[PDB]
Amino acid sequence: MKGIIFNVLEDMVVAQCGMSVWNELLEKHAPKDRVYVSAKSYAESELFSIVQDVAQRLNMPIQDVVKAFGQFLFNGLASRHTDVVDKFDDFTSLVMGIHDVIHLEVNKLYHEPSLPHINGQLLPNNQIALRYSSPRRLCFCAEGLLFGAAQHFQQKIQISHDTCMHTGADHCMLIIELQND
Ligand code: HEM
Repeated sequence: MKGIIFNVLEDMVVAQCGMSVWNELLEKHAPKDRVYVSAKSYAESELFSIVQDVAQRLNMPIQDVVKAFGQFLFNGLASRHTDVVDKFDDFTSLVMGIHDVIHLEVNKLYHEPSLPHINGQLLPNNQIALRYSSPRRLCFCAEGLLFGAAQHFQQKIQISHDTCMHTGADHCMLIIELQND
């Protein structure tokens, strides 16, 4: 009933340094309200400030922290939306269903028509072309999410990101190759 994203995160930090670290940097970087709502979208920037700081104390690079954060975010989320996710029965069905159902249901349940831009297209040889674009330029997170869902189903995959809005590009290009080993 309070910030779904922050809820799954609190579980991650608690596993790294404990709840004291989460409450410490949270109270320092928290606003006047001092509350994280999942239905709202305000004070959402605090997540970024928390990801870079938590990385400092945890002694980790922000690029790795944001990634790991995603992998786990998917795990916890699935447990809350197992109904929506389970509609894929397999990593292949989800990647292409991301924007589609997964982001269409959360919109009605929370937030409002303004979710990142994701276009999954199926290719041959068991490959999937996933396009990503959004000012948040938090693509680094999208990668982690893809790996989190893959592992959850003992499914190994590889992602090639040559196009990144972070490199002046207007969008991004993430190709997820599926292993048939
Ligand atoms: C691997 C699968 C997924 C991908 C690649 C994906 C990707 C993204 C990305 C990267 C964001 C973070 C904002 C940003 O783009 O910078 C986003 C936002 C969001 N996604 Fe997903 N998503 C996935 C699965 C899901 C699932 C399963 C749900 C439902 C539980 C979901 C719920 C959300 C929510 C709630 C937001 C909005 C965050 C906000 O604006 O406060 N997504 N998604």
